[PDB]
Amino acid sequence: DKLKIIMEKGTERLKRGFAKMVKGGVIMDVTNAEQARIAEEAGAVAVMALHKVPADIRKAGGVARMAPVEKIQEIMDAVTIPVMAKCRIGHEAEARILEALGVDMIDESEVLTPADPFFHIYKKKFTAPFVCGARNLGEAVRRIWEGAAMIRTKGEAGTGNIIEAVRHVRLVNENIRLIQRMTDEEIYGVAEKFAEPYLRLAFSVKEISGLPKRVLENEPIYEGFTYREIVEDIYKILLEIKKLGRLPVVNFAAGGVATPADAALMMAMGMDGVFVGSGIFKSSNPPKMARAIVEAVNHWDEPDVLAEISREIGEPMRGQA
Amino acid sequence: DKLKIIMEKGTERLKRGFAKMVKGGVIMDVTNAEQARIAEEAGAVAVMALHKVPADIRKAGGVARMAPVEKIQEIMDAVTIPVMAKCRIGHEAEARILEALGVDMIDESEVLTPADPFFHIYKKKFTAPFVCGARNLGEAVRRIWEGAAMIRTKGEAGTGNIIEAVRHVRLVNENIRLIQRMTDEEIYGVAEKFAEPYLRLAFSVKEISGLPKRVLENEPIYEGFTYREIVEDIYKILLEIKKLGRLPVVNFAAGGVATPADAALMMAMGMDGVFVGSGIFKSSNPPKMARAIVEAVNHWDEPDVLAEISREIGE
Amino acid sequence: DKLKIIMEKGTERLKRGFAKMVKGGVIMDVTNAEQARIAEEAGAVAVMALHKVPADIRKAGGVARMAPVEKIQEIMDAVTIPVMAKCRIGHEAEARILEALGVDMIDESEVLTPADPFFHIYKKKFTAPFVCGARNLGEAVRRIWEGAAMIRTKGEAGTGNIIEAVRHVRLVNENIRLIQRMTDEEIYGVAEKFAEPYLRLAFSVKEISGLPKRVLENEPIYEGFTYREIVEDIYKILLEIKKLGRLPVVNFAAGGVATPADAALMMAMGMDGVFVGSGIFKSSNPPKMARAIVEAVNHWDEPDVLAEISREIGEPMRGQA
Amino acid sequence: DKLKIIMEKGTERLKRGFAKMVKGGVIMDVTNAEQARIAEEAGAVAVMALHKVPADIRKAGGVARMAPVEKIQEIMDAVTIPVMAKCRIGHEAEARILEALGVDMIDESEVLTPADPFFHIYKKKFTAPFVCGARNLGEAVRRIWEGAAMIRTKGEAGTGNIIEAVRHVRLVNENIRLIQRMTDEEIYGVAEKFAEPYLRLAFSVKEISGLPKRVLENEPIYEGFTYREIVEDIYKILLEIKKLGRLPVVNFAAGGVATPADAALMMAMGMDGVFVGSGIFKSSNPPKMARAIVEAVNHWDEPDVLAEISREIGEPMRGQA
Amino acid sequence: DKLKIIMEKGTERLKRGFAKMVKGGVIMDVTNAEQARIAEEAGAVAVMALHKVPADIRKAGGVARMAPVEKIQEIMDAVTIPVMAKCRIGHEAEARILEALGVDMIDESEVLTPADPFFHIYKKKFTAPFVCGARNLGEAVRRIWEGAAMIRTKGEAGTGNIIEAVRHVRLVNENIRLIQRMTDEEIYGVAEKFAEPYLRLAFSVKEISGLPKRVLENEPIYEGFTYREIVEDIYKILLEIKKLGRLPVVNFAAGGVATPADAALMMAMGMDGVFVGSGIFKSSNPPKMARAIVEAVNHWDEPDVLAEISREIGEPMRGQA
Amino acid sequence: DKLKIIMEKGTERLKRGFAKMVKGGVIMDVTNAEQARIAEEAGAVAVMALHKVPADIRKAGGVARMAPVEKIQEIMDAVTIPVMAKCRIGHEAEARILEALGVDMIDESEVLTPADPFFHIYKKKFTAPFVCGARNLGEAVRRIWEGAAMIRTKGEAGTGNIIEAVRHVRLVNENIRLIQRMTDEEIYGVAEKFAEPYLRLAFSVKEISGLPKRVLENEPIYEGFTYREIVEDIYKILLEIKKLGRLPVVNFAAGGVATPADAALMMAMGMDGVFVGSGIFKSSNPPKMARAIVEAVNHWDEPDVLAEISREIGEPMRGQA
Repeated sequence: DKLKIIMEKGTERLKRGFAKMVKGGVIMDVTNAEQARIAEEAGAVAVMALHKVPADIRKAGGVARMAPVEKIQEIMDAVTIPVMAKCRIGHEAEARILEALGVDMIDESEVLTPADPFFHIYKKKFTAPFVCGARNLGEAVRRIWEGAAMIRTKGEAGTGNIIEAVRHVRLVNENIRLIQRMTDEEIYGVAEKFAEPYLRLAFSVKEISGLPKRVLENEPIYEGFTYREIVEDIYKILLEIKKLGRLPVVNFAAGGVATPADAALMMAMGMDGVFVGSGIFKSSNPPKMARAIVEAVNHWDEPDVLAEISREIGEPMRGQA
Repeated sequence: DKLKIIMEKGTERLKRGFAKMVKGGVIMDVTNAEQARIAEEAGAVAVMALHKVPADIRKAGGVARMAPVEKIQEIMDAVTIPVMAKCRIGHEAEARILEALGVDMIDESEVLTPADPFFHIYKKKFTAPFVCGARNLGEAVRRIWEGAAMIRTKGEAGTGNIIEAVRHVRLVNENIRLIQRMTDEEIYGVAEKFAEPYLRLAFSVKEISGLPKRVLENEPIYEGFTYREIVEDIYKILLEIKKLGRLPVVNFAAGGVATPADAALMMAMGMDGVFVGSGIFKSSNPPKMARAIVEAVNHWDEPDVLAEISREIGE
Repeated sequence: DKLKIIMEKGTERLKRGFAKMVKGGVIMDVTNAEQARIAEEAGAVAVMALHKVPADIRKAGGVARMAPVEKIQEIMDAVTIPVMAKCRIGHEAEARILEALGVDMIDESEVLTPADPFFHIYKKKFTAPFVCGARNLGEAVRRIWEGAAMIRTKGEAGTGNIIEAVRHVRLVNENIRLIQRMTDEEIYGVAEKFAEPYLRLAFSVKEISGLPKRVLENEPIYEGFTYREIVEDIYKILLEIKKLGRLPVVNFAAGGVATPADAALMMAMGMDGVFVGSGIFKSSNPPKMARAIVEAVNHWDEPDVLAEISREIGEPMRGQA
Repeated sequence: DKLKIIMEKGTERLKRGFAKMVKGGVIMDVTNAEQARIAEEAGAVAVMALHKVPADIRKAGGVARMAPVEKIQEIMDAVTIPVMAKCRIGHEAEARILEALGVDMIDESEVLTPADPFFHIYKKKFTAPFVCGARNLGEAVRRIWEGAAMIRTKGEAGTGNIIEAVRHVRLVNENIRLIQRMTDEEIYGVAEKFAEPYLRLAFSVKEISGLPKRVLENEPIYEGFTYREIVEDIYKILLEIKKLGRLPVVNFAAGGVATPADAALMMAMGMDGVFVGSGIFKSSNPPKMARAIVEAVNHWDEPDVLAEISREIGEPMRGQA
Repeated sequence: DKLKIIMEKGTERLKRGFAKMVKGGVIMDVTNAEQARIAEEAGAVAVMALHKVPADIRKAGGVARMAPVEKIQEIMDAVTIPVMAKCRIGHEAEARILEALGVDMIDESEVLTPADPFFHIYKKKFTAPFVCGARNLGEAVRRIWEGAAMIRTKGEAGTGNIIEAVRHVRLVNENIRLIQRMTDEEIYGVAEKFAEPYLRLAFSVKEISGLPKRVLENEPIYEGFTYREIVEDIYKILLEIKKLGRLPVVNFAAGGVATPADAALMMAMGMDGVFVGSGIFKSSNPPKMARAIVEAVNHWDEPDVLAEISREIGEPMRGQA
Repeated sequence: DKLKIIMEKGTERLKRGFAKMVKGGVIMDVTNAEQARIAEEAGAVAVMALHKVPADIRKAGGVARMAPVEKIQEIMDAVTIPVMAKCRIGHEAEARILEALGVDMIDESEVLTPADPFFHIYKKKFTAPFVCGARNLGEAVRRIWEGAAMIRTKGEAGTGNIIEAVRHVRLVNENIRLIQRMTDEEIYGVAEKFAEPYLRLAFSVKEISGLPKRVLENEPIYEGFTYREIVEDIYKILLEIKKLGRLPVVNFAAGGVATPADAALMMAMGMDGVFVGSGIFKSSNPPKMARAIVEAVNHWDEPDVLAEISREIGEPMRGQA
């Protein structure tokens, strides 16, 4: 047909466009409307609604799910900047609920307890735009194909340690520079590999059925798509990245960003922005810490200014090695 | 002979028919007459009777058996809706007891402590209908062949984690779509695969006897059936499945269904209904939360409603 | 020889004969006279005398021996029904002390700390009848050849988990059906297999002496017999088993029976009778719980009766899963 | 020298002559003058002097040595029956001290902490006779060759469990019947196997020196004896055991004897007598346990007496593993 | 153009120059202003600034970051000797701040939680001089190609154990002695080796991309250079070393220096000076222990003085095993 | 050329002669003056100055270094017999302080925390005499070549277990006998082996450099010596050992001497004397136990006397097994 192409396109651009306006900023994690207020007052271009911090209980033996709906409502009310909420990997009901509730963006989040061990949410079917984590280029591209409108690093949550975030950024960038040194048929090789994870359910079922674990040409693997059809779509996304030299979506740093210096570092690595959660609340005057983070991002190239922002800002959390 | 077939078909259908009546509802685990009352008031379509929670017994590393008879009877005497009860895998006698006690459906359950390491109950012999667990299409078909009237997922009991139920639904569902893309010959092979588990006893014995672990053509392996005979029957079941594009019996989610959200998710994956556990009765307001689950199962296709259902304060 | 073949044929018919005298009922484990009294009031066709619970000594990290003669006395001087006692495996002196002490039958039991790493008591040289455990046909045939008058399943002692009992019955029963389907050439092979455990001591010695671990034609191995001579006898015990489709001796179920449903189950699997142990101690109501077991064995094919019998009882031993 | 062989042989006969004096009775471990008298009054043939019970030293992380001289002396001055004492394996100075103190026999004991990783004491040099433990014929023979006047099972010290003693008796006996079905040529091979452990120090030093671990035909390996020379002596001892059908020296069970039935059992296995240690003074009523065991050894082939002997003797030791 | 080229190849020579100032002296880790003084008065040629000890932070599993700008400031305000601060490996931003804050030298220290898992800071782009730790020659040459002005041993911090410093020193020196023995072609191959670590990211990314891990002649690996480009630069540095028989920059000992004797030992091994951190900390009489270590370095080839130097010094600082 | 090596043979022999002085004696580890005084009173021919009895700093997970100079001076002034002191292995600085301090002997000791991971102190350059431990002939001969004046067995420190001392005495002894049975050429091959450990640092550096681990005939490996030069010197000491029938230096026993009999054992093995430390002071009654060890070394061959000496001597340290 001639539509559904200029329609699906227009719908994709719309979503990606939303994410654009949070560029150059800091998205802060808040647990109560009190916090949501400090955050807006500090310069957060957005907030991330939480009840308990997913990083401990579950990670003191629990299951971390969607935040309670009323607790989210309360946060959307208290502030005028956009508000986000997390859902569990693959949990379509949670996501829809978060979307009927009218959140601005949904985080399909590895920090919550995953709910489908095979498949992420097919985000292209939603109206709310999604942000998703990636540890490397393959992850970023899979999430994007699925419909992700924004990408952040997975990093290392709850630890306040920047290392993992840096690894992910580098893994993604080096994989882009590699794609650019590549021929079109080489790039299609990468697309095949990047599409292997979608096979996981088909292969398990083959083994349960006593058949050999190999790809079959016409067999739907995910949401009606054949393996080849996924490769092809990923390929196109890979050429688009070859041309742009970065992800075709807004791309943030997340996980372990604990100080103005940490924040400046990701910007220096070419990130569009920064998520921070634990880092801030804690310390003896966090409103200043929150503000520091905000300022480090605006002035990430000016050392003399970062040194000023840093002067007396509180006490950054005890992390985890 | 030919009247035998007609019988097997009619009894099957009578049993499967009972399960259809709970289709589309929430079955709740209860530990007393008070709780079974809360459930019936909330809209549960049936309740599962227990005394102590098996998940609890086995975290403390106990043996988990069928609940005490007098206790099952207290729950039956509290409610008008169907009452279910659990027995240990292979525990023929626990199951004959529950049937004679007059429970509506028996759950041959893997959270109780298995009683048979080789074989499940031959459900076909019972007049009471059974529900069994399945982790994959292979288990489900084995249970159906043994005479299960109803299948649920095994999931992960007592965690609140939905992940393991989702895995099993995805494992069964994909396996069915696979079946539908197959020739009748190729399916016979899957059948050959799904009957393999019935050989564990014969093979153990052959090892104990210094013999090699091989199938024999006329060696009766289970309840009089030889391996080839079970493969034949299973094959027929696989063929019925190909036509239907789903299991031929009511099929429910169970194991970790802890939120209206979770309940909706399973219904969106084609499950006929949801089992929920004692979890509901810990927490501020057990009725209401029970009503939230029941309503989630009634409105799983409309997020606006689920969102209001979720929004309950608790006070 | 002439009068020789008749001697033990008639000697064994005579011992096995005693067993036939309890087939069809329950045998309870009693640690005193007040419990042996309670037990007879429930119908127990016999009792097993205990000082302490082997299971409990074992869980304690200790050595479990035959009971104090005085404790055995206080039991045989409390009831009219037959009395049995456990001896450690291989402990010929413990068994003599029990035979001399009068007791009706000795249980050579693996719940007690084993006293011989290689051989069991050659029971044929005794006057008292013996019951031995078996976990599969090979074990039962071996015990019977040694002269056991009665065979029981080993099950899993002290757990209250009937599953091990079930396993041992199915292993024995299926092994018998396999036998019924074999040619004599073939059963001889099973015989060869079944006699191998007797070679353990000879093989350990060959190893200590710098020699190859192999069988020789005239090496007496146990109580006089060669490997070959054991093969032939066991082989004959096999053929006998083929003709009956069961064991040539009474065959009970022990280990794990914690409820009347459990007892019912074992009868329905073709067990001559049932052993139960101290599950009745902490019952919490022992006189009651003990009657239930007895009725259940009596009306095992009657689900409506089993339902009533199960009506009420204490909390019947938590078990170990 | 012909004459030197006759000192060897004649001195040796005299030593064995002392061991024959304790044949048929019970030797008790004692820790003080009070237990010494209890042991003697109960009917011991000898006592064995130790400080702490070792292995109690070894339950603790401890080093177990020869008992203090004042203690051994307190015991010799408390009884008329022979007093024995332990030294650490290879501890030649300890054994000389014991000899100088007046003990009638020295037990080079595995239950103390060994003081030599390669060699035992060359006991022929001594005037006091030694007793040594053995786990198998290989060991018994080696200890005999080195000059043991007496051999006991090693069993399993301070557990109360008889199984390890029963293991070692059966290993030694079965190995003896093995010799007897063998040719002098075959037996020679077993002697070579039985002398390999004297090579332990030589091979280690080879490896440290960079040379292959091989035997050299005139290399002196222990007390001036060469490997070959030792194989010869061991080989003659084996021929001797072939003819005798037992060890050429007095042979006692030891390790885990905890009850009169244990004692009866060992005698029924053709042992000469019994050491008993923990079994008596770790029980609740030591004086009574002690006489019962003594009477058990004397009437081991009379079950009716063993039964009366076993009536009311107190609670045995726990014990272990 | 040619002026920037010029003044740039000369700022390297310049930074190395700076390090010469601290030669023959002691550098001390300080945590507050008080301590800074004690250490200038004691004779430190320089102090190292922390708020807390990284060791303590990591023995307790937290995240060791840059010190607070306050604490660094106060310290800089308390002394006239050159002041140093540590930053996390790879933390471009933490360094730029320190430089932009006035610090005389930056330590890219492995005792702070690393920030980049692939690459160290490109120190040549910096104005401030950097010190870096080395375990062996390849590591030293790598930190030198990246622009380090001075090198120290990594040793082992927070342990008071000098043996790791000594190993690193020996590994370096022996490697240099080995360079001095090679033809230029062999030194090239070493250089090929010394550059491999730069391929970590490229290799990780190729694996994620599904491609064989191989080197590609024209692909930039680090800060624009290809592998081949790095190999050549590292080869030139080995060549300058083959001629100096030494490292082309100042070279100190660090980690595990705890007593005058240790300080002296490091000077005896050819080092330019010592870092000390924990040593002085918590020492009975801080000033005394401080001067003692300094005097030790000044008079390290004069044992008679060392002796009187240690005479009644308040210490000895316990450290892990 | 060889007008230069005679000053050497001169100072070396002068050194060895000093150890000749403490022969036939007991050296006792002491930790203060009172203890030192006891040691001299009991008849020690020397004390070893210690600040923390063997393995205590080990047992507290610490770093064990040279003792405080002020505590060594205390001891030197409290006795008249030679005072020895310990230094860390390879810690030249610690040694030069000890020499400069006037101590009579330096024990480069494996019970202190080693300071060099590759090399021991090159003792020839010292004027003060050194004692070194050894586990086997190889280790002895290395320590000797490096200039040890006396050797001690290492055994195991602070365990009270004599067994490790015996292992070492016997490994050296047997190795010496094997030498004496060897053709001069064979001996050369042993000297090649004993030289290998000096390749350790070289091979390390090669592996880091990408080079194959090989020996190159001209490379200075340790203190200017090539590998082959080392092999040559050790060959020479071997041949001396072939003539002497023992070590060219005084050779003591150490590690695990806890009782008078232990001490007598080591003398009966050929040892010259005994280091004791823990044995005496980790003992209920030191001074009496002190006199007993001494008396025991003076009468190691008189059993009647060892017995009296052993009377009422107190309880020895418990030990570790």
